[PDB]
Amino acid sequence: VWKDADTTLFCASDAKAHETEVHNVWATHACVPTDPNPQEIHLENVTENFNMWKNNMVEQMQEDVISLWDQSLQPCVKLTGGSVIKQACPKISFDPIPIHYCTPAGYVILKCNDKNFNGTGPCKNVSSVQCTHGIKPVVSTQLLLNGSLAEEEIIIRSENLTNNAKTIIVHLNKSVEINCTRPSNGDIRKAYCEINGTKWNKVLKQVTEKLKEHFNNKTIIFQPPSGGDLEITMHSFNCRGEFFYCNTTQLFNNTCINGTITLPCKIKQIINMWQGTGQAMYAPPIDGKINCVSNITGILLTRDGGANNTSNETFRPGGGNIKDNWRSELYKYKVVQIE
Ligand SMILES: Cc1nc([C@@H](NC(=O)C(=O)Nc2ccc(Cl)cc2)[C@@H]2CCCCN2)sc1CO
Ligand SMILES: *[C@@H]1O[C@H](CO)[C@@H](O)[C@H](O)[C@H]1NC(C)=O
Ligand SMILES: *[C@@H]1O[C@H](CO)[C@@H](O)[C@H](O)[C@H]1NC(C)=O
Ligand SMILES: *[C@@H]1O[C@H](CO)[C@@H](O)[C@H](O)[C@H]1NC(C)=O
Ligand SMILES: *[C@@H]1O[C@H](CO)[C@@H](O)[C@H](O)[C@H]1NC(C)=O
Ligand SMILES: *[C@@H]1O[C@H](CO)[C@@H](O)[C@H](O)[C@H]1NC(C)=O
Ligand SMILES: *[C@@H]1O[C@H](CO)[C@@H](O)[C@H](O)[C@H]1NC(C)=O
Ligand SMILES: *[C@@H]1O[C@H](CO)[C@@H](O)[C@H](O)[C@H]1NC(C)=O
Ligand SMILES: *[C@@H]1O[C@H](CO)[C@@H](O)[C@H](O)[C@H]1NC(C)=O
Ligand SMILES: *[C@@H]1O[C@H](CO)[C@@H](O)[C@H](O)[C@H]1NC(C)=O
Ligand SMILES: *[C@@H]1O[C@H](CO)[C@@H](O)[C@H](O)[C@H]1NC(C)=O
Repeated sequence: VWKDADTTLFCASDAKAHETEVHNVWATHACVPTDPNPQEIHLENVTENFNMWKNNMVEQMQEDVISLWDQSLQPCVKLTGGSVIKQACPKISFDPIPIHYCTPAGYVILKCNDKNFNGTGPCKNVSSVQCTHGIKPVVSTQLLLNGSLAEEEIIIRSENLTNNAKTIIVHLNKSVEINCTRPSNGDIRKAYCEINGTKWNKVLKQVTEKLKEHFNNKTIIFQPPSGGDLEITMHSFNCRGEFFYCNTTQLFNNTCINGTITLPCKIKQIINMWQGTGQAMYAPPIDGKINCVSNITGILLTRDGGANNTSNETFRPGGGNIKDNWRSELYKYKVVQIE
């Protein structure tokens, strides 16, 4: 017999003790080795209610990635709350590794295995595990990168779709590669992302069809963000330690619903921190071909309000709350206490 509970979790990873890469270093000192033969009990005839939007596992992972970044990614200048902090800002090795989240004795993680589970409500196919699947702490906006893919069909997630101030998490069932490079050899910050056109448009079209199911068959319209900070208006992400801000106008513009889509990007040194502290300045880009190929496995959308009297619903790429990134991977899990 069990009950929903919150407890302090621990982590497991396959980090290398000899890696200088910051994720390996953190996990080496903060996590344990993974279980090579994980046990999983499938619970017959059990219905459990889940709520991805109010899950303490999310808060706890956020606390980790903040801790990791504080120890690993110190900027030259911190601009937090009036005070200014000047530190050394050496170039580090950066590549996220899978992190597992686990329950101590007396507790178990319940895992929803329903095919098209949207993250909230009753789950019919529930199993018990000690650890989650390995989750990379990939920080980004607009597009979710290198995440897990939806099993059956594309899934739309929201705490309350009727509320437009609530972020929408689109979960893809097929990866679309995004090829981002800062070439080696006029502008050392100029960079670009390359996406297969037909692949992306086909997927976006599938996303639109899925959105119609949730919005009474109204016509779905994509638009670029209207305002806000660059971290929101642009697909921001970190590649090899470098902060990339990419223009995604070509992605979200219902013209093609063929060829390679080349998004203009720039590596920024001065960043509004996702931690919510303030602003931070980092060192200029390293030399050489800075390249990161990632799977787009999800989209963060924000819906335009004031459309109730029209047939259109307008969706713009969003983000900013990195907890949403962890929700997209932690939705099928909740912690219960065993009695
Ligand atoms: C204080 C605070 N500010 C936050 C802001 N979010 C960010 O600054 C942010 O994500 N920055 C960011 C920085 C680097 C990368 Cl690679 C990706 C994102 C929000 C986003 C949404 C609208 C307003 N700006 S998140 C947050 C947490 O409390
Ligand atoms: C998910 O399914 C639940 C019922 O299981 C339903 O109440 C809720 O509206 C759905 N959420 C979304 C975003 O489709
Ligand atoms: C639970 O998932 C299994 C495997 O996909 C499926 O066979 C079964 O029908 C699901 N249970 C129900 C009744 O939704
Ligand atoms: C990228 O996507 C492909 C195709 O789905 C997948 O096989 C591969 O594991 C993904 N790589 C990741 C998750 O980094
Ligand atoms: C992805 O999901 C969509 C519906 O959202 C479905 O039509 C399509 O078959 C899925 N793609 C694959 C290849 O599973
Ligand atoms: C969803 O949001 C709408 C619009 O803000 C609101 O009227 C409604 O109460 C919300 N639903 C729930 C379950 O709170
Ligand atoms: C990424 O794009 C560059 C050209 O801009 C190319 O040299 C490289 O091969 C690409 N990577 C892949 C795997 O397509
Ligand atoms: C349009 O969407 C509704 C649900 O909103 C669906 O029931 C209906 O079948 C769709 N229109 C078609 C395919 O005739
Ligand atoms: C993105 O590029 C387009 C031109 O392709 C430009 O009109 C738009 O202002 C850019 N967006 C941002 C946020 O700079
Ligand atoms: C994208 O992938 C398709 C196959 O799905 C291929 O035919 C096409 O050449 C690719 N397009 C680009 C931009 O390379
Ligand atoms: C996504 O996964 C690939 C494959 O490991 C990796 O090379 C790349 O750095 C990842 N992208 C991001 C944003 O970290």
